[PDB]
Amino acid sequence: PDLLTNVAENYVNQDLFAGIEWRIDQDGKPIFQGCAGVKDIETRTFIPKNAIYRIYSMTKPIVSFLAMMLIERGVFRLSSPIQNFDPRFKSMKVIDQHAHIEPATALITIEHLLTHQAGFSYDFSLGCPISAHYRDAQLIEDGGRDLTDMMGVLAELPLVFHPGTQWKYSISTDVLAHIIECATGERVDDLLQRLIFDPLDMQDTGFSLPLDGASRLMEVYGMRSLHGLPALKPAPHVLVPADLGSSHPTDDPDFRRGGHGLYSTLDDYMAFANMLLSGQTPEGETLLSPAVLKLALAPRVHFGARGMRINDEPFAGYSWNLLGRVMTDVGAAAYATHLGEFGWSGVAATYFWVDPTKNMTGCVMTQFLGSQHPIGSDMQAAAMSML
Amino acid sequence: PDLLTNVAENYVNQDLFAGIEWRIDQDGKPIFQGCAGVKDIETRTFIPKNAIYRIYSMTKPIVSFLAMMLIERGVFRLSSPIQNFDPRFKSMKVIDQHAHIEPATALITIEHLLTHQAGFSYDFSLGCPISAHYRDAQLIEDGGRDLTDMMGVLAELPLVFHPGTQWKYSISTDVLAHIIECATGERVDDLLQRLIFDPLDMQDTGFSLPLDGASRLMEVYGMRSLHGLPALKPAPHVLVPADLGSSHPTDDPDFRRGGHGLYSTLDDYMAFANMLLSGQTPEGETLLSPAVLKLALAPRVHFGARGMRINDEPFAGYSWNLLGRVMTDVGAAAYATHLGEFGWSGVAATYFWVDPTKNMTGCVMTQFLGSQHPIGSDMQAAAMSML
Amino acid sequence: PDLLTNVAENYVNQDLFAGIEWRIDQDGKPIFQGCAGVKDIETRTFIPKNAIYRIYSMTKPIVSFLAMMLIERGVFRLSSPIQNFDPRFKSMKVIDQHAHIEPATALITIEHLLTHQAGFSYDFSLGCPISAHYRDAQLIEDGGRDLTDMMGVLAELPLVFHPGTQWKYSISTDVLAHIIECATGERVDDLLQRLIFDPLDMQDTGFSLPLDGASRLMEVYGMRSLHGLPALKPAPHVLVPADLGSSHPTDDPDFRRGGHGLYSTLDDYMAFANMLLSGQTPEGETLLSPAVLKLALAPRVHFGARGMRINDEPFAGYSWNLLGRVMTDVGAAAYATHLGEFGWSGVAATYFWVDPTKNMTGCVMTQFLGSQHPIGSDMQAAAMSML
Ligand SMILES: CCOC(=O)[C@@H](C)c1cccc(C(=O)c2ccccc2)c1
Ligand SMILES: CCOC(=O)[C@@H](C)c1cccc(C(=O)c2ccccc2)c1
Ligand SMILES: CCOC(=O)[C@@H](C)c1cccc(C(=O)c2ccccc2)c1
Repeated sequence: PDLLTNVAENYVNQDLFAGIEWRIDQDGKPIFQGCAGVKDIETRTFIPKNAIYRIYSMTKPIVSFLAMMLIERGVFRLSSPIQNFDPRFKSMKVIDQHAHIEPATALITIEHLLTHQAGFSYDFSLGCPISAHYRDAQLIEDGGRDLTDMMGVLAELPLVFHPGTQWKYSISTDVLAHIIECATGERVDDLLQRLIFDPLDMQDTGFSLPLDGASRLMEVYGMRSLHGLPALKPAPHVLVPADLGSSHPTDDPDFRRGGHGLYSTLDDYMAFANMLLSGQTPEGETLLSPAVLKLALAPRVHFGARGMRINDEPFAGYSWNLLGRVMTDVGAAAYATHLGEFGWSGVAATYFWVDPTKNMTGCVMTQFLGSQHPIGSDMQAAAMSML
Repeated sequence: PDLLTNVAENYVNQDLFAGIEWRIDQDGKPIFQGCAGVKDIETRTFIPKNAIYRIYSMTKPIVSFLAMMLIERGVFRLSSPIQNFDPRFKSMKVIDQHAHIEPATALITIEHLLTHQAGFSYDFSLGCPISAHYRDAQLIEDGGRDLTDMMGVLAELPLVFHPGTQWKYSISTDVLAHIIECATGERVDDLLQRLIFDPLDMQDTGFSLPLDGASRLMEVYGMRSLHGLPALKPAPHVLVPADLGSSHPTDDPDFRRGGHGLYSTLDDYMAFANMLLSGQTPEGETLLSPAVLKLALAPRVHFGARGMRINDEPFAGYSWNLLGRVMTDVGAAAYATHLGEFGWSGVAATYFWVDPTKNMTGCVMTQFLGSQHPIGSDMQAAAMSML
Repeated sequence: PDLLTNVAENYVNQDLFAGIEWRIDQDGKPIFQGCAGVKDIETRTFIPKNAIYRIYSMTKPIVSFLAMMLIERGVFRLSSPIQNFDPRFKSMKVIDQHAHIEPATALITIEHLLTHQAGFSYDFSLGCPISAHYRDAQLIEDGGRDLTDMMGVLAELPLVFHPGTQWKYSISTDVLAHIIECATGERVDDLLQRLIFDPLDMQDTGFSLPLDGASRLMEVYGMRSLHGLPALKPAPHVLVPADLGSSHPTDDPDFRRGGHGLYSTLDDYMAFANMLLSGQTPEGETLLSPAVLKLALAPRVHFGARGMRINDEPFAGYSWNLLGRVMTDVGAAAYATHLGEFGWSGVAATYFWVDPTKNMTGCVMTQFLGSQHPIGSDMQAAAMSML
C-alpha cells in the first residue's frame, strides 16, 4: 500500500496542512512521489508546477556544505577563530541563568559554528538566558537589515556558555554565512549560486523569488507568537495564514542569511539531497571530495541521557555532524530509519533525509509554522516502510 | 570622628546622591543622626521635616512581620499550602533554561514565600528563564492593577524551580500579601495599619502619600532601563530624575503590594527597626512574642560557596531568615557588622539594620535607583566603626 | 585542481615560509609532488636537489621504530624497568604544582617512554612544574653534551606525575635512545644506520651533515625565545633566520638524541613512511614483523574531553600509539583524514602521515620554528581532498 499518500491525504483531510508534496529517490531517480491538497485553502488553487516553499533551516545544510567546500579550498579551517575574520567577535562574554556574566574562556571557531557549540542562542528560544535580548534587538524579525549589520548587533551580546563546552541550536549558521563573506570578500548568495545551485541546476533556489515566482509561492499557515515571545504551550493547530512581518521578504535583493531565508522547490532540494550521497553532480563533477564529505558527515556531537533537543523537542537516536542530524542508534530512534541517515528540516515543516545504506533520499515540502504534528518524520517512516 | 557625616557629605559633594538622612539608635534612643544635601537638585529645596521616601523592598520585612503576627494568631502556619487560600496556585508548573516545563513536585507554602524558596522570579531578573514573561505581563510595571488581579496573572506562569529546592529573590512577598488577604478576608494595607503602623505611631507610612505629603516627597534619581529589559551592565551613575511610569502611584487608594510600594520616613522606619529588638512597642505592648520573633530571626536559608546573590550581586556572610538578611559569618562579611545583624534594603538605596549585640538600629534614607555605590553598607560600616 | 600547490604557493607568497617541498605516494610510488619558494630568502637560491631539513621530533617515530625492532629481537620488552639498564633512574621523585615532592610510586618502563607516560617533561613546556629546572640544566640547549651525560643530569630531577598515570609530551624519547645504548652496548646512531637507514637506502639521514651537505641545508626561520623562557603568546610569524645556539650542531660526530636532532630529506623520509605501511623494505626484507608493527600502531593512550594536547595545542581526534599520533575518531578530527592515519611532525613545521586505508603516505618539508600556521595539516588535507 501507498503509505505516503495515506499519511499526506489524512493530514489534508484533517485540515492540518493545506498542501503537501513529496518525492523519494533511490539511486538518483524517483521511486515514490505525490502531492495532496492545495496551494492555499482560501482559493483552493491546486499546487502549481515547480511550487516554491520557504525552507527555513533546510537552508543550514546548504550553507554548511558551502563552508566545507571553502575549507577544502583552503579559505579557512575548522579550527579557525572567527575573530580573525571579523574582530567584532573578539572579547565575547558569557551569561548564565543566575545573571552572572564573565569573559568567554575559549575563542569561537568555524567548527563551533557548524556544530552549534559556539554559545549563541536564538530569538525564539524559550527559557534562554539571552533570547530576550535577541528579541529586543530584532535579530530574526528585522529581515530588512543587512546580514553584515545584524552581525554587528549580535556580536555585542553575551553567549550562553563557553565556546566548545555545550550544544545549543542557534543563530550560529548565520554567523557562519557572515564569516564566509568576511573570509572570501564575496556575498554568501553569490557563492551559493556559483558553487552549488548552478552546478546542481537548482534554478529556483535563492533568497528572493524568481521573476515568475509569485504565482508559484505556497501559502504559509500557522501562528507566530505576539512580539515573538516564546510560547509556554503549543498554539492550536489551525490553518490560518501566518503573518511573517518583515522577517522573510520575497523581493529584497540584499536579503541573505545562513540559518533560514531560502526559497526552494521539491525538485531543487532533491538535487541537493541526492548530491550528498556522493559529493558529485549527476554528471560526475565533484563539488566536495569524498574525504571531506566523510569529515562533514561523521558524528561529531554526542548527547547525554536527554538526547539532542531543540526547545525541549527530542531528536531521538540522532547525533550532530557538520551539516545537521545523523542517526547513530536505531535502537533509540522514535521512527523508522537506518544507521547513518542524515539531514535536517525547517520550522514550516519541510523535511528531508539521505539514507546511504539504501542510496535513498526523500523530501517533504509543506508550509505550516510550529506544527504539532511531525509530518516530516511520518513521511520518512512511511517511505522506509515501503522499501 | 563622625564617619557617618563624612560618608554622606562625600556622596552629596560628588554629585552621586541628591539628599541623604540617617539615624542610629542604641537602647531605643538616637545616638547619631544627620542629613546631607537637598530634597531635589533641580531647585535645591532643603530636605523637609519628615521627608518621605519610596522604600521599595524595605516593604518586605514589614509584610513578613505581619505574616509572623498572623501565624502567632493562628490564621495560617509556615507549612500551610498557599493553594488552600487561593486555588489559582494549584497545579503549578516549573520551567528551566532548556525550555523544559513540568509539573511542580511540591506545593508552595507560607514558609516558601517568606524564604524566597517558592520558585517565583522577578520581572527585572537578568538571564532568568521566566522573567521575560513577567515583563510581558507587566506584573511590576502595572501598579494600577489590583493586587488580586495581578496575582491571577502571575499564577498562570511557571516557577523556575520546584518549591523548597532553591533560593531566588522574588515576587513571593507580593504573593504573601495576597495570601494574607485570602486568609483573613481583609486588605493587607488595613492589616498593616491596624496591627503595625498605628501601634508604633508610624503615621506617615503607607501605600499612598499622606494628605500633606506631596511637598515632603523626596525626588528619585537614576535610570530605569528601556522596556524594563534587564541591563547587561550598569548604567552610568548620574543624578537625573527617574521616570517611574505607572509602577509607584502616589495617590491610588487601592495600590497595595507585598514586596514594594510603601512610602515612609526615617523616623517611622526607625520605630519599626527598634521594635525588632524586642517584638514590643515602646509602651510594652507585644506585637510578636519572643518565641515567634526568635523563630523569624533564626538563620533559615544557608548558601553555598557562591553565597547569597541577587542578580549576581553578593551579600557576603549573610544567610536568610523569615524577614530578610542575617549575618552568620563575620569572617566572610564584606563590611563591618556583628554576628546576628539583620535587616534589608531597597532599590532606591534605602537601607536599615538591627544589631542585637549592640542593642543598635540604623537607617539611611535616600532616593537613587540602581546605585553603583553601596551607600547603605558604607553608612552601616561607619556606624559600626563609631560604636 | 592541484590543491597542494595552491596551499604551498600561498604560504610562500604571503611571506610565511621560505621554501616548501612535498611528496605523496600511493602503493609505494609518487602520485603528487612539488616544491615552492627558495632555500633561503637572503640569496633566493632555489631549493637544491636532495635538500636537507632539520626534522626535529620526526626523529621520534624513527627511534621508536628502532625500539620496536629491539623488542622483537629480545633486547628488552615494553614492561622492562629502565632502571635495570641505567640505575641512575632508580628512586625517582615526583613534583607537583604546589611545591610538593614525593617518591615515585611506580618504576618507569620502556612502554612509559614510548607513550610519554613516564612523567618526564620538556625544557620549553609552558607552565610546567619542572621545566624551569630543565632549562637551568640546559638539557635541550646544550647540544654539545654527550647524550650519556645529559641523561645523568636529567635523572636527578623529579618527574611531574607518577609513571603510568598521565600523558605529557616529553624528553622521554631521548631517555629511550639512552636506554637503547645501555641495553645494547652500541650507540643509537650506529644502530639507526645499520638497522633502518641502510636497509631503506636513507643515505642522507643522520645526526650530522654529509660531506657535501652544507650547500644542501635549508635555512631555518623563526624566533626562539630569549633564555628559552616559554612564551606567553605567539611571536610574530616573520621570516627571519633562527638562532639555534649550540642546540643543533651540523658536524659534531658524537651528537645523537632520541627526540630530535636528525637531518633528513624528503626522499629519505618518504622511504621510512612507506616502510611503515608494511614493516618491509621495497625489496621485501622485513624490518619489523606484522604482529609487532600492529602492536606498535594500535591506539594505546586515549584522551579525555580536552583531548591530546602539547603546550595546549590540540590534536583533535588523535590517540597515541608507540610511534606517534593515530586518528581514532574522524568525527572529532579538525582536518581531512581517515581512521588509522598516523605519523608525527616537528617544531620546524615538517610533517608526515601514513594512511593505511588508502595505502598512502605524505610528507611536507619546510623550516619554520613555532609556526602560527599549520602547514603540515593543511597539506595533508589538500592531498586527502585530491584522492
Ligand atoms: C527552521 C527555522 O526556524 C528559524 O530558525 C527562525 C528563522 C524562525 C523564523 C521566523 C519565524 C519562526 C517561528 O515562526 C517559530 C519559532 C519557534 C516556535 C514557533 C514558531 C522561526
Ligand atoms: C528593592 C525593591 O525593588 C524591587 O526589587 C522590585 C519590587 C521593584 C519594584 C518596582 C520597581 C523596581 C525598579 O524600578 C528597578 C529594578 C531593578 C533595576 C532598576 C529599577 C524594582
Ligand atoms: C619538534 C621538536 O621540538 C623539540 O622537541 C625541541 C628539540 C626543540 C628544540 C630547539 C628549539 C625548539 C623551539 O624552537 C621551540 C619550542 C617550543 C615553542 C617554540 C619553539 C624546540
